[PDB]
Amino acid sequence: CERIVSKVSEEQKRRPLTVVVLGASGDLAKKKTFPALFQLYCDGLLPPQINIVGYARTKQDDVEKWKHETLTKYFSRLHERSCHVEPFLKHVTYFTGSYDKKEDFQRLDEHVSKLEDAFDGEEKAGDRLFYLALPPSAFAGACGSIRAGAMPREGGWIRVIIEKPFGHDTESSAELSKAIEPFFDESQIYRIDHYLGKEMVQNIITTRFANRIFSALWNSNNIACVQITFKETIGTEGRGGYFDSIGIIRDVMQNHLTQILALLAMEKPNSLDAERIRDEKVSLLKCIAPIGKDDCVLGQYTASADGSIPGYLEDETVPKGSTCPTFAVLRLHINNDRWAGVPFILKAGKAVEQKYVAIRIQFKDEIRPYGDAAQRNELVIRAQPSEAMYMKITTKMPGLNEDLRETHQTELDLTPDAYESLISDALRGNSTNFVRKDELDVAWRIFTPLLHQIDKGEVKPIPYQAGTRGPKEADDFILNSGFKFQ
Amino acid sequence: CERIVSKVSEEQKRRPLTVVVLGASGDLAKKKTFPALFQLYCDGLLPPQINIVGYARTKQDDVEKWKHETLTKYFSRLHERSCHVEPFLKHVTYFTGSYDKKEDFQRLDEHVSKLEDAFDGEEKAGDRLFYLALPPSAFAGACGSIRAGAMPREGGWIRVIIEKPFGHDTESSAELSKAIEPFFDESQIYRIDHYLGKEMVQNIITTRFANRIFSALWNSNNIACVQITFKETIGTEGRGGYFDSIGIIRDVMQNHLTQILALLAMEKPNSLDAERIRDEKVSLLKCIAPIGKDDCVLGQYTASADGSIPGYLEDETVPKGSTCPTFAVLRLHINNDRWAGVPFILKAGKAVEQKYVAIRIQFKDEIRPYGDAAQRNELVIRAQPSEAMYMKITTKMPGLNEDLRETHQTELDLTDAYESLISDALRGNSTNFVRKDELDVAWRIFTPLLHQIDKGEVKPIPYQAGTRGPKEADDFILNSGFKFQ
Ligand SMILES: [Cl-]
Ligand SMILES: [Cl-]
Repeated sequence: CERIVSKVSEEQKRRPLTVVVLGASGDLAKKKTFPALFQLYCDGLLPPQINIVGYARTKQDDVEKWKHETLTKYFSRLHERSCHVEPFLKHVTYFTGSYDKKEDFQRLDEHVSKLEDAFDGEEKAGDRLFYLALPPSAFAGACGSIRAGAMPREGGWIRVIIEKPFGHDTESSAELSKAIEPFFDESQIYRIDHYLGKEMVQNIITTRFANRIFSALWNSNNIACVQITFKETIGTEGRGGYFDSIGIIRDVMQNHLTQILALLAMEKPNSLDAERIRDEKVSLLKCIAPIGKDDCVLGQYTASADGSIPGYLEDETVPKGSTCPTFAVLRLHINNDRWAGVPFILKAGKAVEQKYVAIRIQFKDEIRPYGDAAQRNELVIRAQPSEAMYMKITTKMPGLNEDLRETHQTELDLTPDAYESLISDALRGNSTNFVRKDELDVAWRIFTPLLHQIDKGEVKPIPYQAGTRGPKEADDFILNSGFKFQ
Repeated sequence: CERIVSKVSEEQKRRPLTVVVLGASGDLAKKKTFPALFQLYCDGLLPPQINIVGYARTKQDDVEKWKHETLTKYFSRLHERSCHVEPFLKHVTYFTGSYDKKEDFQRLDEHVSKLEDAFDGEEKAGDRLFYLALPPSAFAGACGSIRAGAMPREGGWIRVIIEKPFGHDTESSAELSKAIEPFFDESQIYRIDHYLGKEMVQNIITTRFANRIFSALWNSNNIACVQITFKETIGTEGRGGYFDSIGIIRDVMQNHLTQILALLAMEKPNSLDAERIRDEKVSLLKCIAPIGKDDCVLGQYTASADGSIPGYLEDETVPKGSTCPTFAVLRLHINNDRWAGVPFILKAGKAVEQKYVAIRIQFKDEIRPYGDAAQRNELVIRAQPSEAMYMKITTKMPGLNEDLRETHQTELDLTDAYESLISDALRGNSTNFVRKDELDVAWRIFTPLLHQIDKGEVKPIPYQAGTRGPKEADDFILNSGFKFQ
């Protein structure tokens, strides 16, 4: 088994802690939220007497059976952590109610207050964290109800975790933020982009700013172009109607890839304080002009030739004549002194040749003295499927060589669920890996004018068979932007 | 068992080629030269009808026995390339004579002319390569005789390969070059520093100048200090009398490490032409002031106490009261815009804790925002025992951390010399050979200190065999600007 070596600091063990997972009956709560909380318990990252309340509309008389038949169904690491399932379920309580009625949360307040009073310690106020595993339409309703009937006692803080999507353009995203402003401020709101919980994404800051080697190289004097890529082999898999209202740009590019870009391209914060980091992300995103339709190439997958994967338009739930892109390559211009003139390419596509998420930074040629005998250096950071970071460089050919122009390309290779990382950050009050309100609005303004043009029909996707790389025009667009594919 | 594909060009197949190894009875000829020639034969880098003449004073009536007990003894890869040992020895001829008598070389010319006339081809003017595997006292005598009695016909080149040592200070080295100037010029002289034949040493130029990543970083704005290290576990091994007149500085630092230093620190050549590269080596070395006695720490190894490796002075061939250093750490100042203020440390030592040749480049701290949570990056290029190149960097601690300040140090790892040098000499490529001015500038860096050591103005510090060396050496390194990792 494993003895739980509590890694929680002593300051976090003094007051009651309550985690209320609204929508505990939902898919996300039981597939991602509770498994992350269970993993946090095993890692010793939960205070000794935390309270976890599962809030839901559906009532279950199986108070102790629902905890043991639906919750652990989607658990993991059961060949090494089975010893602690029951002690973790000891902390889990169930509470039924609506997500938008004020009195339902006054009942929760007294129910949680019952749990807060049972804590071992003088302080009974308790910290309260709300995880809104709810549809976006319920966010405003839940936030108002929590503020009106479930605020913590005098003392302990309150934090609300909300997840994507935050609207589908600038206006819709701003209206959701407008509705939440009366109830909580930015210091209490924790917006989740789960890519910010990934190990490789979090390592961008340390790679760039803890090392002189990367610090001195990370500008337009040495970098020729930057590409950030999201690739999936699967298609819509029958849920094309759900995807058709989103598209590949909203799904992964406006949020996931843009978050990576901000960490890749931002200036150095003076300290590692959370808000200094987020200031630099916002400051970077403000240097980016809105993407025009001349900086984009869209695609829509057809059949997989081998029939294995059907066409996107061959799905009945997809309205016919749909202009929804399943593929997109976008060119961004970062107007500041570090990145002026450097092409940034965001590439995302479903039903392509491989499953792949990576960053590719191309450095400029060292023109002399090697010329054609050298190639551009590259820094590659891969997140999926297997984490990796390596440098591609030019080295002398091993063995007896007749002249120094005999070279070859070589590599210098480097030798936890996102929600676990994000939830622990929220518990400790670290907002570094959460989307601030102004960051959200600036990010939306970059992509929204293009998204409106796509919906109006001003851009038509290019058909490509599932399993190929995508439209040929996409690769020609990348080469014409300044990339040298090798 | 394998066959032989001749990678030799058609241009190298037009004329006879003869390689005359003077001192074929010497240690170097049979331990390094002839094994390298055999490897060149197996790799197909020798022309089909080459002639190899073993010149020596010792007479051997059984020429075919000399080939099989003293020549092939130090051959290698004999479990897979033995298929061609006998066919290779067919190309080998033996010739006895002195190294300094003119008529002894007129006989060689007619003997070699006999081999040139037996060539398959209209052209009988042969190219001739002379390898002077001889003591330094014979260099001037041999070179004069070769010019006077063994020049090629007027259709084929001549090249002379000379070995270490080239003098023992600035004055002596310049007279040796002065004595050889009448007989041959620089395009015909190939001075061997065998470290220039190593793959990692040859890769320095390509690493630095083919890659934007290293090109943009390789200056004083980003580099805090540079160290070049030579370490050996063994001592003099009974041959201390021969070493006592050399010292560790003359043995490996003045030549091997300084060659590494020149390639590490030189400016970018305009082209990859041999002489442009050598121009930059000379141009760099002229920026280095002579090492003062304040920039050095010397050592002399004592008994290991481990029941082996006896002390240096416990050797009968070593004169008593010897001040000869078996250990040295030197600090060099490179006065130019790329390296001003950057400490360069040359470290060499016999009978130390490990066998090791490497380059360590320490970059400056990235002070903010990580501060103490980050360490200075390092670029390491290792030649011995195992070739390696890796970058030491600071990365976030894997797994759920409390803050970004939870970091750890990780690495980005990259995934015979006489053979290379002889092949270069055969093709006329002087890139990896020491030019005349390069030799003199290098001596001027070390000579004032060497005289002070010989005069007794510097005394080595005893250290146990198997340890790291004198403690003052490591404190000298810390005071120079190095942060131990
Ligand atoms: Cl690659
Ligand atoms: Cl190391």
